Amino acid sequence: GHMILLKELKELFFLRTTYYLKKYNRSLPFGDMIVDRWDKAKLLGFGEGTSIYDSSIVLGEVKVGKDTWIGPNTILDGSGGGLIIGSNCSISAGVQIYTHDTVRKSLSGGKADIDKASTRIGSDCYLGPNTIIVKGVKIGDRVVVGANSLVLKDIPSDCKVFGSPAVIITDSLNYQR
Amino acid sequence: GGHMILLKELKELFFLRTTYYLKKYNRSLPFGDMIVDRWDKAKLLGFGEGTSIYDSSIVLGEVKVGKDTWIGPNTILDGSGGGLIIGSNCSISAGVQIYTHDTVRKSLSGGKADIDKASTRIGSDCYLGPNTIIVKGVKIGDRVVVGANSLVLKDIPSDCKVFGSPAVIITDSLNYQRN
Amino acid sequence: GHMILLKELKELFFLRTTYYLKKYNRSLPFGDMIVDRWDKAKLLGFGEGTSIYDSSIVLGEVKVGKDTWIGPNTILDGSGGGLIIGSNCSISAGVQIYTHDTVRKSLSGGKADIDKASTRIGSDCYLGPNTIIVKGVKIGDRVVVGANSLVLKDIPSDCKVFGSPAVIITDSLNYQ
Ligand SMILES: CC(=O)SCCNC(=O)CCNC(=O)[C@H](O)C(C)(C)COP(=O)(O)OP(=O)(O)OC[C@H]1O[C@@H](n2cnc3c(N)ncnc32)[C@H](O)[C@@H]1OP(=O)(O)O
Ligand SMILES: CC(=O)SCCNC(=O)CCNC(=O)[C@H](O)C(C)(C)COP(=O)(O)OP(=O)(O)OC[C@H]1O[C@@H](n2cnc3c(N)ncnc32)[C@H](O)[C@@H]1OP(=O)(O)O
Ligand SMILES: CC(C)(COP(=O)(O)OP(=O)(O)OC[C@H]1O[C@@H](n2cnc3c(N)ncnc32)[C@H](O)[C@@H]1OP(=O)(O)O)[C@@H](O)C(=O)NCCC(=O)NCCS
Ligand SMILES: O=S(=O)(O)CCCN1CCN(CCO)CC1
Repeated sequence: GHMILLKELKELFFLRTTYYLKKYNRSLPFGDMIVDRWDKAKLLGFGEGTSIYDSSIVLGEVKVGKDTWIGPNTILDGSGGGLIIGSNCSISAGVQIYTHDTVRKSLSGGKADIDKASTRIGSDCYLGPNTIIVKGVKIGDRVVVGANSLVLKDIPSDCKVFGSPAVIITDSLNYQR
Repeated sequence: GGHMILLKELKELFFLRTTYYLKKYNRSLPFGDMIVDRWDKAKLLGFGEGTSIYDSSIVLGEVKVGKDTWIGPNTILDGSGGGLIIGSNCSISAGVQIYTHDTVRKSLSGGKADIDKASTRIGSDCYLGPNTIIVKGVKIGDRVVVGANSLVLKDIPSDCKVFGSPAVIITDSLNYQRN
Repeated sequence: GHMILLKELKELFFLRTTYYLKKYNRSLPFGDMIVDRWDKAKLLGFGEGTSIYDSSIVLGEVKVGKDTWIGPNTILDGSGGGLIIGSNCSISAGVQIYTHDTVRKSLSGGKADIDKASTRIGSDCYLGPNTIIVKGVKIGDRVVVGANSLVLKDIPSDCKVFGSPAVIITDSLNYQ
C-alpha cells in the first residue's frame, strides 16, 4: 500500500538517475528530477531562458529578467518590498537574497516587528557561491560578488566586491573582455 | 509503464501545488516543502508551539526546540553527539548548521579514529544569521546575535553580539532588544 | 487523482519519519527518506562504503574513492574536465567543489565561454561546512580545510588551511 508507493518512488529514482546520467551527465536530487528548471521559471513569471532549481525558495514579489541562472539551495526573498533581478545573471548555489530581517523580533522576545526593505540587482551580474545579500541593497549592472560575501550596502555598476562585509576591491572591466 | 505514469502524476501534483501556493501564500517552494508542512513537521518532532521547520532541514539525534522558533531551509540540527537544545523565539536562518559531533580525526587518520562528540545548546531570543556554523560543545546564552557567515567555536554569554570566522564578541546586544 | 496522491505522499512521509526516528534517531527531508545514501553512491560509480545524500548535485565526471561521506546540500562539479576525490574523505554539508565558472559569461552579457579546469582532492581529507573549492585546485592527502573556507589555490599534503580566502595555518599531523 504505502510500501508499494515507496517501492515505486524508489524505482522512479533509480530510473530518473539513469536518465539524467545518460542524457545530461548529472545526478540530481529527487525533487530536481521531477520538476523542470525552465518550466518552474516560466510558471513564476521570470524572463525566457531563466532557469531555477527545485531546491530554490522564492517568496513574495520577485522579478527576474531573461537568461538568468538561479542555482540550487538559493533564497530569493521579495517578501519585504519586492526583489528585482536583471538579465544574464549567475545566481550561484547557496546564494541568499533578502528583503526582510527578524533580528529585533527575536532579540525582543517576539515583540518588535519584522524589518523590511526592497532589494534590486542589475543585469550581467555574477553572485558567487554562498553570497548573502541583505535587505535594502541596490546592486548595479555588471557587478561581480565573490563567493562567501555578505553584502550590506549598495554596489555601483562595473565593480568587483567580496568579503564579510563585502568591500569594493576594484572594477569588473576585465571580466567583460 | 507505471514508472512514467507516476512521473506524470508527480509533475501534475507539482504544477497544482505550485499554482496553489502562489495564489494563497504568495511563494514557490521545493517539491518536498509542498508535501511536508513546516508546522506539522515541528509538531511531530516534539517542538514548542508556533515553531516551524522546513522539509529541507535535517534533524539528527536528540534535538529539542522551544516555542515560536523559526528553523529555516537547508539547515542542519545535529544532536547526535549528546543532545542539541534551542530555545524560544529564535531565528535559525537558512543554511545554519549546528553540530554536536565531527569527523576530522576519523578522516585524517584514514578511518581509524572515533567520531568526536559534545552536546550543544542555544538559549531563547537568539538570532543566527544565514550560513552560521555552530560546532560541538558550544553553549550560547539568551538574547545573542550571531551575524551571517559566522563560525562559532566557543560559548557565547547572554546579551552579546558576535560575528566573524571565528566569531568574536563585538559588543552587547541590548540595543536590539528594545521596544 | 491529485488530492489522493498528495494524501498518500503525506501518509508515507509520516510513516517514514516515524520509522527513521525509531530506527536511526533522525528526521530527514522527504527526498532523503526515498533515496538510500549508499545505493545512490553505488549507482554513481563511487567506491565501496561511500555515501551521498539526495540533496547533493553531481555534474560531469566525478570519481570518489572508498569510505567517503558526501553530505547534504553539496555540489560536486566535475563538468569542466573532471573532479577526483580520494578515500575516507569528509565532505561536510554545504561544501561546493567546482571545475567551471561563469563570471566572464555573465559579465559579458552571455557572450563569453564558460571557463574550465579540473580539480583534485586526495584521500584522508576533511572539508568543513560550507567550504568552497574552485576550479583548477589540487588538494593533497591528509588535508584539513576548516569551515567557511574558500580554496583558491593548491594545498599540499598534511596541511591545515582555513579562511576566505584559505591560507595555510599549520600541518595536519595532530589529527592523524
Ligand atoms: C530569520 C530570517 O531568515 S531573517 C533574514 C536573513 N537575514 C539577513 O538578511 C540579515 C543578515 N545580516 C546579519 O546577519 C547581520 O550580521 C546582523 C543584522 C545580524 C547584524 O548587523 P548589524 O551589525 O546590525 O548591521 P550594521 O550594518 O549596522 O553593521 C555594523 C558593523 O558590523 C559589521 N557587521 C555586521 N554584521 C557582520 C557580519 N555578519 N560579519 C562581519 N561584519 C559584520 C558591519 O560591516 C559594520 O562594520 P563597521 O562597524 O566597520 O561599520
Ligand atoms: C562528517 C562531517 O561533516 S563533521 C560535522 C561538521 N563539522 C564541524 O562541525 C566542525 C567544524 N570545524 C571546523 O571546520 C574547524 O575549522 C576544524 C575542526 C577543522 C579545525 O579546528 P581546529 O583548528 O582543530 O580548532 P581550534 O579551536 O583548536 O582552532 C585553532 C585556532 O584556529 C582558529 N580556527 C579553527 N578553525 C577555523 C576556521 N574554520 N576558520 C577560522 N579560524 C579557525 C581558531 O579560532 C583558533 O584560533 P586561536 O588560536 O586564535 O584561538
Ligand atoms: C569572483 C571570483 C572569481 C574572484 O576571484 P579572482 O579575483 O578572479 O581570483 P584572484 O585570486 O585573482 O582574486 C584576487 C584577490 O582577491 C582575493 N579573493 C578573490 N575572491 C575572494 C573572495 N570571494 N573572498 C575573499 N577574497 C577573495 C584573492 O585571495 C586575492 O587576494 P590577494 O590580493 O591577497 O592575492 C571569486 O571570488 C569566486 O567567487 N570564485 C568562485 C567561483 C565558482 O566556483 N563559481 C561556481 C560556478 S558558476
Ligand atoms: O545550462 S546548464 O549548464 O544547466 C545545462 C547545459 C546545457 N543545457 C542547455 C539548455 N538546455 C535546455 C534549455 O531550455 C538543456 C541543456
